[PDB]
This record gives sequence, C-alpha cells and structure tokens, in this order.
Amino acid sequence: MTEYRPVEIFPEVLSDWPTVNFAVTDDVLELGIFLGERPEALKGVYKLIKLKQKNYEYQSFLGLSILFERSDDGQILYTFKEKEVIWEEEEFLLFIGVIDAVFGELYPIGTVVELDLELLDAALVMLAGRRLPLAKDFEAYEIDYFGRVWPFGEVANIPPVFVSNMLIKNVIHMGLENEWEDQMKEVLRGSQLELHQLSTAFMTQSDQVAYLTYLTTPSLR
Amino acid sequence: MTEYRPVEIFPEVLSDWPTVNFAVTDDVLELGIFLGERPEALKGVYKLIKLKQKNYEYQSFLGLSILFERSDDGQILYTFKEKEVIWEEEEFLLFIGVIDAVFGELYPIGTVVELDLELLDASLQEAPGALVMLAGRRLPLAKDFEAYEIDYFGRVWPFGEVANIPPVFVSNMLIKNVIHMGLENEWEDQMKEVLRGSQLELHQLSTAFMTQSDQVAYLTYLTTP
Amino acid sequence: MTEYRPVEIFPEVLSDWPTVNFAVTDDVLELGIFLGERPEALKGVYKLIKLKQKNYEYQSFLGLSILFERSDDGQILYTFKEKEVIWEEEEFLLFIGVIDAVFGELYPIGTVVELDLELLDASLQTMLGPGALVMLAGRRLPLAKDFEAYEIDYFGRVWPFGEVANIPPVFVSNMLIKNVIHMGLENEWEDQMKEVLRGSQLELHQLSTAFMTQSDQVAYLTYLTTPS
Amino acid sequence: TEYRPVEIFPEVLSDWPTVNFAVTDDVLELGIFLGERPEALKGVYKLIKLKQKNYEYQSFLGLSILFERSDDGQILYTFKEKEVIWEEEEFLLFIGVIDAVFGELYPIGTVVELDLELLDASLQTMLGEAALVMLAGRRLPLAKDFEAYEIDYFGRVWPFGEVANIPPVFVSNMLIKNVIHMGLENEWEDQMKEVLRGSQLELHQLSTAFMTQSDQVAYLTYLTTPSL
Ligand SMILES: [Cl-]
Repeated sequence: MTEYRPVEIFPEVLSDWPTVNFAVTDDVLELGIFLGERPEALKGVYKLIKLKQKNYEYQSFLGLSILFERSDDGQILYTFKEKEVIWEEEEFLLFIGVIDAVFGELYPIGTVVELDLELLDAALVMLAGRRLPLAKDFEAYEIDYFGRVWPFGEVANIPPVFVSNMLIKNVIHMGLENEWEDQMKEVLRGSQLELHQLSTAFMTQSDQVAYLTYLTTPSLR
Repeated sequence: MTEYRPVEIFPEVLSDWPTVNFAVTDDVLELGIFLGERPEALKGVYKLIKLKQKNYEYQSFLGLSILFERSDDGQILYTFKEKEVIWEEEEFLLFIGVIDAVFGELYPIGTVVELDLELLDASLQEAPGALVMLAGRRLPLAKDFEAYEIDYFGRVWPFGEVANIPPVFVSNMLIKNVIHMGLENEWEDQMKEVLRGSQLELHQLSTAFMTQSDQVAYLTYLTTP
Repeated sequence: MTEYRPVEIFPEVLSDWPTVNFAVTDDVLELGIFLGERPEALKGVYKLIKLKQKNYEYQSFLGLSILFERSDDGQILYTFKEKEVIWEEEEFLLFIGVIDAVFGELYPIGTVVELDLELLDASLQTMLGPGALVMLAGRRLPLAKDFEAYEIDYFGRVWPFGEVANIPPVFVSNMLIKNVIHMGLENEWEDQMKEVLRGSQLELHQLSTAFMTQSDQVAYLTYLTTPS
Repeated sequence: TEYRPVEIFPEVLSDWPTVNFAVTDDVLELGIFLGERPEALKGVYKLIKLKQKNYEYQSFLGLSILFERSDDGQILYTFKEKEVIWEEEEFLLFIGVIDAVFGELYPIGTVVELDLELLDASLQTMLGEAALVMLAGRRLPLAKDFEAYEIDYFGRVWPFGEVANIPPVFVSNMLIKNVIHMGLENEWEDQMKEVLRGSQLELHQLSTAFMTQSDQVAYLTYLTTPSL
C-alpha cells in the first residue's frame, strides 16, 4: 500500500490498458522494467520519438551502452538477445507512455525543476499544479505538471508553462513531503491509472489534430 | 467628466514624450491625426515594419492614397503632402506607438474579438482563427520595464479561464475585428479614462512597439536566474 | 433544435433525485412550477432559509401573493391552493435545489451580472446590498471528488476589473445573481452547449454550492483541512 | 555587509511621510524591541485587529511586557518603567513600518501555516476561510489610489495548488503563524530580496494587514461602486 511496487503492477496494468493492441512478450515486459527504474533512458527514447531523431544510445554508469535506432518510415528498431525486434511508432509511443504512467515520479507542489530546453515544443520552472485534467472527450490524456517560471510566480506578465514528465530533466529543489503528501501521491496516482490517463507528451498523431479542431470548432462559426 | 480629444492632445503628448527626440514637423503631426482616425492604416504600417514587408499603400474613403515603402536600409520611405520624408525604422516605430497610445481603442472586459493571425506566429498557433475574449487590460511587464504594457489579456472563447488553455497576450495592433463588444456604461467610460490617463501620464507604450534592443533585454531579465 | 420545457421534465426528474424522503404531492409539483416559472420568488425563498429571516412574500399583480414564513425551528410555512402546507428547513433547501437545477438559466462566458451583497456578508458599509457587478468567466465548475452532489455554478471576476489578480475571484451561484446586465456571445455552439449542459447536471444529480448542506459543507472543510 | 534593519529603522521613520508621531527614543527602542521579536510584533496586532482586552508577552524579567486595551480605542503599555499610551490608529501605522523594515521575505514555494483565528477577521467575505497555504505570489500592489498598501503574499491551498475549485488566499506577514517548508534560495532569490525590499521601503508601502479603517471602507466602495 504505502510501499510502491511499480515492477509487480506493470505487467497487469499494461494488459488492462485498453489502447494496447500489440504483442506483449516477457521481453516487452522486461523492457519496461529496465526503462522504468532508469528514467534518464526512458526520457532519452521519448526524444527519439518526439524530435524524430536518428538514434539514441544509453550508456550505463559502468560504460556499456544500448543502442535504440529510429527508422525514417516511422518505426523503432532494435535487437534483443541479438535478434531483431520491430516496434511501430504509434505502438511504441504508447509503450513508453504507460511506463511513465506507472514508473513516473509524482513531485510535490513547489518543486523547482529544470525543463529540458530541447523538448519545449521548439530555464527554471516551479511546479504549482500537478495532474490537471484535459477537456471532455479527451479523458485519455492529462497535464502532468504546470506552473510559473521561478521565482516570478503568479505574475500575469509571465505566461504559465505546461510541464510533462518528459519535459523535466533536472530537479533543483524538492517540494514539501509529509504524510499528507504521500497520501496525496497515492490517491492521485491511482486515478491516473484507473481512468487509463496518459501524459499529454504521449499524444498520438490523430489525437493532436483532433484536439486542434476541438479548439477551432466553436469559433468555426 | 472630461471628453477625450485625441487629436487635441496628440501634439503636446508627442512633444512631451521623453524618448521622442526626432522630427516633430507640422506634417508629422498632420500625419499622426491622419493615422489616428484611420486605424486601418496605423495597423497596416505596423505590419509593414514587424513583418518586414516591401511596401504598403492605403486609400481613404475619399481616395487619399499614401504609399509606405520599407527600404532595406531600415528607412521608412513614403511621400505625403507632395513631400518625400525618410524615417529611420528604429524611430518610426516609436512614432506610431504614441499614436496607438492616444488614438487606440480601449475595449471593455469580455469583448470577444478576432486576432490578426498573420502577425502572431501563425503556425506556432486554424485558417479563420479562434476568438479571444479580452478578460484583462493594461498589464505591466515588470519593474524597470514600465515603458511597455500588455494591452489586453485574453482567454480563448468560449473555453474561458478555468479551461487549461494557455492564455493570450493581445495588443491593439494585434486585434483585427471585434466580434462581440462587452458592456459599456458610465463605469466603463470612467475606467477607460482611468486606464488611458495612466498609460499616457507615465509615458507608456504597448509591447507591440517594443524595440528589439528592449525585447532582448526583457529576455535576459528573466534568464538571469 | 429541441426546445426545453422544464415543467414537463420536472416531475420525473424529481423522481430521478434519490435523496427524496419528503412527501411529493401534486401541490409540491405546482409549487415548484410556480417557483420555477417565477425565479424572482425562488431566489427570495432561498434568502429566507440561508439568512434565517422572518418571512418573505411574492407580491404579484396576478394576485398570487404566496407568503413564505419560517419559524425559529426552521419550519417553512405557506399556503398554496387555499391549503396550508408545512415544510422543514433542510427539506425545503433540497426542494428549491431541484427547481434551480431544472429551471436554471445558462449564461454564456462574458455575461456581466449583478450579485446580491446581502447573502455574502454584512455589507452595511454599502448599506444598499451600483454594487457587485461581476462578469462570468467560467460556468459549471465541478465541486470536488466525493462531492459531486454539488457544483459551482459560475466562476468569474469583478467587472469591469477583469482578471486583475489583485482582487480575488467570485464563485457565483444562480441563487446569487441579482440582475443580468450584459449578455455574452451566443451562436449555434452556445445553444448546443446550453442543451447538453443542463441535461448533464440533471443526469449526474448535481446541485449548486448554494444548496450546500451543513453536514456536507463541514465535510468539504475536512477535505480542505484534514489530510485524507 | 548584510541587511541592517536596526540601523535603517530610525532613518525610515524620518523618511516615512505618513508618520504623524513623536520622534522620541522610547518609540525607537520599542520598535527595535518589537522588530527583533516577531511573536511580540504580531501578538499586539492580534490585540488590535481582533479587538482583544489585554495581551502579555511573557518572557524574561523586563523582557515580559503587557499590552492592555479598553473599548474606546486606546492602547496601554509600560516600557522601562515608563507609561505611554498610543491611539489605535496611531499604533497601527507604528507596527506597519516595523513589518516593512524587519519583515521576513520568503521565497516562492514556501509552505506556511496561517493563524486561522486572525484570518476569519479579514477579507474572508465571499472567498471563505480556505490551513496550509503555499506562497505563489509575493508583494502584489493593492491598486491605484491605494499604492501605499501592498499584499505581502498570495497563493493556493497546499497541496492542491492552482485549482479552479481552490480559491486563492491573500497572505500578510502578520497572518503567517508557522513556517513548514522553504522554497529555493539561490543568489538571485537573495537579489530579489534586495530588489523587493529596495522597492517597498522606497515607495513607502505597507502590508494590507495595516489598512486603516478610513482606507478599508474606501477600498471596499471602490470595488463595488463606480464612485471614482
Ligand atoms: Cl483573502
């Protein structure tokens, strides 16, 4: 209950996720456990998908590295046990999306973080609000964090920043943590997995264009 | 109480402006009252400068045609009243800023307007544009930056404030058409005079007329930490 | 395109509300229709219960001057159809709650309205109750988790100040809107939203924060103060 | 080379235009005594705002000082075996300048515990009370024609943050009871304190907790009525 077991709850949550329609093998389950306990590699692969990079290698703390290439046709390609493994770009983005929904860190309010400038839809941002719901008909997504630029705060001249788990690169100042915060983390994480909510960073191609029309349709009068 | 006469206050305000240290000829003032009562030309030359357009021409309702050419040397070329006048781009942008500070409209709260999608980063923001309801007015930038102001603070119609949509900083040069005018009574008229009375007494301009020297200075002001 | 007759849906919606433990006679229906078609009396009745007043009558040229008086015990007393009817305080609070959910008005974003300064606090400094001009920046705000029985009708700023961020916002309910002054933008989308929004509150059996019972009002204070 | 509030305090009083008080040394040493003791500077504020009879600052022999107050608006104290009586409005502006010099500046994200019994007697009004509050915005100018007043802090309820259902609360330093958490503090945050304190004292501003009764009713009518 209080102790979090993201490893044991990972395989069942992946199967309970309704949008999952790809092959789920033991290696697929093992790949999420490796990337789950190492978000620095999980976020580096998201940049491979979001920024359409050519490849990305994750060097361990020892020195050995693991290569993950991206095909220009829209597909993630790598080799497990020295054997080729294919992953569609729309299916692999959902894979790393559920990992962040399970192995993602819930930072408290007031946590001063440093967003990755390369993933800012193209310095220091304090987290003022977390896990805000999206609009109706888009309950499958959520804004992980959101806040103002530190230390200016709620000055309307400074526009707010929508921060996902993939945008946070470095944590500078941790927020307040106590028994209420841990209770707030538990009751908020369960709803993020119960309603099958993904981060807005893992928005698919069709959901991106459809959400733009949702904004323009009322004014399309 | 006091009826606002932008044509009467324009000559004294333009001369009392501290940053104004350039030509204040009679034709210059005659051009300000011409662009003030004709907002379609005040915003058109603004698009000529900001969007780096080649030229721009405007005809009045009676046929008064004036052509504004933008030289590659950064000079505003135009011929007005049988006389050709050159205007440095870093100085002509300040000239049209005082015009908007005197002749600019002051829409009430809740005014659903349409924005000029051409000026405001089109693909960053789809063809007709989503409507913006002016929910705020006259917003200061920061300390040591009181020389510029945010004209309007807008939410996206009809989603509102509670909706998790990024807000929009709107300016008079940015507002294209007015789709729905807000409530305007005696409290609103005195609020217009209170806001405009402070924007001209403190010698403030809009962020649309922010010089590139000050635009980068405002970026490093918040990047210093 | 489908028009809305709140009188037709009124009795079956009263059956949809499960918390009903009071006697729902036909006189209860006609009284709600009387309070529904005439929101001028429905709101004054709410002030009789919330502010613990002596009485309140709705003088009308049609002669339907129904006087509503409540005792110290919280017993709403009136006479309808030439017959004396007695109601309780907490039961009459939930009675007008369904009326407001069925006969409630939906104003678009940017609708500048007037508010009643009497319900809020002791505004004797004003001594008028040219006051409380508030523009509606948001509508139908869900209250909170485990509190879906109630909801915030409107969320807006003080007019003509706007989102000044130096004056705190106002959570406006339909029982607080004093008088409508300006109307927002209305198109096919707005009327489409009005048609689907008023049916969702009746679907989820939601009330307004004005009808917040003390037990649930304290329960909301525990959620804001006591951890979990 | 750091802040010397004890040294600047007598210079600020000379600079302060609103001061209509005697420039005696007893007032100087008493303000410095209250400046280095927040429990005493904030305790007498509860004696005046909540309109209490007496209040004693129990401490060492001599350090212990009692503050009595009658109903006709007169404060009473004795400092160094010397009895001095201040008027209620004369003693409010006195502690207001002390909180402007010896006031504490907290960084962003500082979760503070508030004095709830003093909160109820404030601008609660429609906003309600709304325990733990995080400081999101600091030093907000009150308004025009009220520039001499400032809002020390304002934020949301912890750990909810900016939520549409969560009403924001404006927090003065006199309202801060206990400090639970602390925000990030680099050298820019220290520079911000030099920028903020160099502005509040130069513009001669006071916290909204020190709003005089003449300006309290005047600010309320400005929001409600088109009086100006
Ligand atoms: Cl408050």
